[PDB]
Amino acid sequence: EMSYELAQHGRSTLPRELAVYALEGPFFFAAAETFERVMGSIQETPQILILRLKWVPFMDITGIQTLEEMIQSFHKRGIKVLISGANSRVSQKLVKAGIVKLVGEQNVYPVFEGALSAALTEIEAQ
Amino acid sequence: EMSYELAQHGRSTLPRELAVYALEGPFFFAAAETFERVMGSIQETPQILILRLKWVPFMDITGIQTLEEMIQSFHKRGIKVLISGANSRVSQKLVKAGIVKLVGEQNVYPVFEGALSAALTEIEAQ
Amino acid sequence: EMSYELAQHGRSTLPRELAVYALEGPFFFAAAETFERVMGSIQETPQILILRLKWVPFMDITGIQTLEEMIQSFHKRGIKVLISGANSRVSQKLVKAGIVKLVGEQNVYPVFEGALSAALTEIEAQ
Amino acid sequence: EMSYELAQHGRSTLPRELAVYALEGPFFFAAAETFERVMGSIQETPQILILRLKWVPFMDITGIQTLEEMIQSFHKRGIKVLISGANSRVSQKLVKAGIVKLVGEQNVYPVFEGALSAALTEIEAQ
Amino acid sequence: NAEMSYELAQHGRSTLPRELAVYALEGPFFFAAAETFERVMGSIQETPQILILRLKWVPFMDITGIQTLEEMIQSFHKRGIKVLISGANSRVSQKLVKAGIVKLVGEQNVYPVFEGALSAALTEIEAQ
Amino acid sequence: NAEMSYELAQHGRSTLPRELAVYALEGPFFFAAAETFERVMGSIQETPQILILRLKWVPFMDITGIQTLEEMIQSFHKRGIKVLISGANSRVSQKLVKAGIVKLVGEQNVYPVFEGALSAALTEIEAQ
Amino acid sequence: NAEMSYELAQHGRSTLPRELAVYALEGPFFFAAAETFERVMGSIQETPQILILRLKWVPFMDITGIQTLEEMIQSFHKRGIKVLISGANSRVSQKLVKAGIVKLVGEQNVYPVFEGALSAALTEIEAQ
Amino acid sequence: NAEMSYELAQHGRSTLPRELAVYALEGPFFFAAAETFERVMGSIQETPQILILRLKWVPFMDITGIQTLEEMIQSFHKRGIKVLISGANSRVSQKLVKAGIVKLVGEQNVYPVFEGALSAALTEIEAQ
Repeated sequence: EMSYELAQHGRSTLPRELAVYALEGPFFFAAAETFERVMGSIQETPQILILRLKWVPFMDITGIQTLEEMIQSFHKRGIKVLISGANSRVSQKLVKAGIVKLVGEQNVYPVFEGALSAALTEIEAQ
Repeated sequence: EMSYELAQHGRSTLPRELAVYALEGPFFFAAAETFERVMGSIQETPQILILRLKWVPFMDITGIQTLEEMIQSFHKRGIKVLISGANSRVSQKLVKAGIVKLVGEQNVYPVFEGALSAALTEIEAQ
Repeated sequence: EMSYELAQHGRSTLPRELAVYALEGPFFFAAAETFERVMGSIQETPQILILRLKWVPFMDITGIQTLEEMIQSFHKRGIKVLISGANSRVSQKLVKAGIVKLVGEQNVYPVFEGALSAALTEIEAQ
Repeated sequence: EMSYELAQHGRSTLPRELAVYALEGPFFFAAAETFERVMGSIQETPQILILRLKWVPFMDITGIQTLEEMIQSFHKRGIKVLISGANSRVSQKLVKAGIVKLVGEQNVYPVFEGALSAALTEIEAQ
Repeated sequence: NAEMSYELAQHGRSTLPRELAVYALEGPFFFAAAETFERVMGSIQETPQILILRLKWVPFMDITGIQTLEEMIQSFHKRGIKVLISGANSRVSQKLVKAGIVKLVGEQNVYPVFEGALSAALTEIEAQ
Repeated sequence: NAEMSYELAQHGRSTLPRELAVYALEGPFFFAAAETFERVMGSIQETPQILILRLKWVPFMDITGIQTLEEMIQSFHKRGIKVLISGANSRVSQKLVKAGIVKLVGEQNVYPVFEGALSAALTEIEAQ
Repeated sequence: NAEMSYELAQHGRSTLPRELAVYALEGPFFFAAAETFERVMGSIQETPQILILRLKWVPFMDITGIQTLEEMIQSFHKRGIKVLISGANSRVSQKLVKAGIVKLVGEQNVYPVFEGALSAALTEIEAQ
Repeated sequence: NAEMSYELAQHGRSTLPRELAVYALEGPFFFAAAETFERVMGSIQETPQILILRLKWVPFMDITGIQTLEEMIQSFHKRGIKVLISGANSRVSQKLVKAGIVKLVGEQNVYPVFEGALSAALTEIEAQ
């Protein structure tokens, strides 16, 4: 939960440097497309984006290439991307596809709370 | 509830001058984009729009800049915008981001019924 | 139910001449926009379209002008449009807005089954 | 279930050659449009796509022509398309519309598990 | 229920008549619900002439659900309640036949669709 | 419940006062829920002065639900609890009148909308 | 349940055979449901040869759920019912082992996935 | 529950330890659920050392829910179970104080958020 981790860091709201986005379900294409557009369209971008993968039951090559394109459009704007919540099958697929390599193994988290904690800590050390 | 407040004002339907829109969830981007397009596209615009924020659990800088852009496109068409239902965290974020300043502190309401009552009253005083 | 009325007419499937579309919820804008595009884009169009309004809790001037535009794009392709399921408040708004006049009072039905029955009968008398 | 069939084939994840897409509900137009765009936009395409029709209660001529266009855009990229889960009414409509002819009668499956099994087997025989 | 709304209007009504009751089994594990409704039907002073049992939300039935349903219908029959069944899916439809449920209520009282059952019930009540 | 939130604030409160309780019948087969709440109301040491029964989620009522509701309200009245009804749809509203439920609670205690009932309850409690 | 549909067809059936029953624990607080099903199984005249307990919707288990589940399975075993378990998540799977539930039903009767359990049950019933 | 997953891992566990149980009141009309869980807790041979009652899904409480909750906690205390409360919303939080529930469980045992309660419970169990 966002509430608990924010409070452990003396916060009530998400800091400006941090954004969170959840992949809709297995067919996150429409929603991913729009968010990519928003990210490329807004004046100011966050330092860190957490992509929540909890609601993704599986991924085929269409999801993989979509997510790959999505992360690259974030990186090119200086956004560090963290991944959280992939089930055990999607976790395997992300390694297999080179997505873990793409974000960095140290940026993939089994659970959202781990990613949020690490994001808040990185932001504070600054 | 819309029914109760309409009836307190001797009404069964929303008056032509009043529109209501609810932000989808935390990722209201797609839906906000379409409504912005509709608002800019229709011949006649309402005098007052109430944006319901009840279903928004948090907002990052991407939501903030989206909502900011959205409200500005409404203002430029002469639409007065009211905000309702922000939870206690989103309420803080809206102040922090300058969105409360943008709509006017007197146009932000803890609960939908307060905003609807005040909208119906403003419309009637005319 | 579609099953019961189809069977009363000796049918198992919707006849080619008949289409059915349901307005998403109060903010049917995105979905209405896409269906308008589909209707204008496909080679063959149905003779009769039933628009189901059951899931529409209220309508403001933005919904009204959207729905108005939508119905006009259908009429210009020779599509007869029926409306069904409007609650008692939306029913009033549709009269008020001139939408009942636009489709014809005889084409508005309190309940989906009435509209479907009348559509199947009109199609058969041919 | 995907888990059981994958395991019967000695697998934990969907093979790269196989994609799965589910038609949203009766008004799958928006989502079908986006996926068509994705399929035509990505560098690498799967060998086999399974379209799940379980959540489609009925289809009119608008859905039919949409789905027809969708499948043709897949075929032109060398994608073999399987259909699964059509209820007994939609099953009839698909024959009636020439969609079963279009994908091949041997590529239509009453239930998702049948389609997935047959897809995994075809992929392995290679 | 708009299906109910339409059939009522066809028969000149806006409300369910006193003689008719409608009950839905929800999900395959309707046991707790069946039990309470059986209790109410035995407990209330005034019983309906016809009960419609909607089975649309029952995806399968094993022997436990079958005996539960049998017992439930038996309780209604002993109070003089005529029971109609509607909306069994294709496989539950076959189970109902094989297990003697259709026999118990009568072939003429089993309806593929709720609206057929409600239409037939409203017609029977008017003729009485 | 933001409807509750707004009415409480109008009356200077943030919480429901001790004298007021709210209960919702959920779905047309509220029997099991009715039964347990009847039990609690008989079992607890301290009863509220006013109970609001929200009927918004009740799409129709047959004779079984009516007698269930009658019995439930009778149990509350014998403990001195004043019962308000709110949110009956258009057809349930007519049933309530025809079956003697409105008679049982009083015409002045039936409210088309929850917020009217809650407003009236908060006002009555303040005057006491 | 299409998973059920597919396995039935593989075995030449369209309906669940009389010898097989399926029950799902829904959510971590399955106690009230467990209780009623235990009651039905003790109450019905004819019991199935095999029961599958689906645990897919059970996200965690504490000692209260464990003893509830133990007791439930014990009631089924005394009526001669062979119990299969399917779909425990990764952590509930470890709990089941640690608490003696797997011991109670047998290792060979615990299935990662419902379809494996149903396949195995249909095969065992055919061999009998 | 990923919140549970994360806290367990922080403490080196994958499963809830035997000493800890978690129960959630779902919706404002938790009476039937409260009743059954009270029954189970009295019925099982082995009780947990700590129970967390999650109140996140409870939007308001009237006097009936309060006395129901009081009674429930009293039953747990007499079996030696330490009770923690978590997730009361802002108004339920004030009700709990005003009605003597916080007094009943102890101020130090009431947690704004489930994760704080679970962290504190896992720490207390380790120290024992």
